[PDB]
Amino acid sequence: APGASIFRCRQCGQTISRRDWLLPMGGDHEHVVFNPAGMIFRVWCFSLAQGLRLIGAPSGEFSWFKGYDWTIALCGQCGSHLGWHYEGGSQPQTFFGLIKDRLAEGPA
Ligand SMILES: O=C1CC[C@]2(CC(c3ccccc3[N+](=O)[O-])=NO2)C(=O)N1
Ligand SMILES: [Zn+2]
Repeated sequence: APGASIFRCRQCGQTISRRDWLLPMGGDHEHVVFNPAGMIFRVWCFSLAQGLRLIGAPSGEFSWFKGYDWTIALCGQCGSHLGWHYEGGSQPQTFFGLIKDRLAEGPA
């Protein structure tokens, strides 16, 4: 009866990811970054996610991860901005960077 195994959208409950899918990119699953507007994000990297809607085509502009292009990842249910999908890189080619405090963790 694990209580901390699934991540859901904090706004609506959409199933998004799993603790088992956390990915230590450069040795840590947690990365703290700012966008050009100075907004701080505490980002968890996941090998896999579901329930998102990836918006538009990838961009390398101001990418926080060397060699990856990003696409905005909304909650596919409620449209909450949950993070980014990264692609175009190497080992791995793709991953998800999700904003920790926009998810809720709970039982399967
Ligand atoms: O890895 C990333 C993804 C999020 C982003 C990219 C970004 C941005 C940069 C240029 C144009 C538009 C956007 N946007 O997210 O809408 N703002 O924050 C950033 O700085 N780095
Ligand atoms: Zn949602």
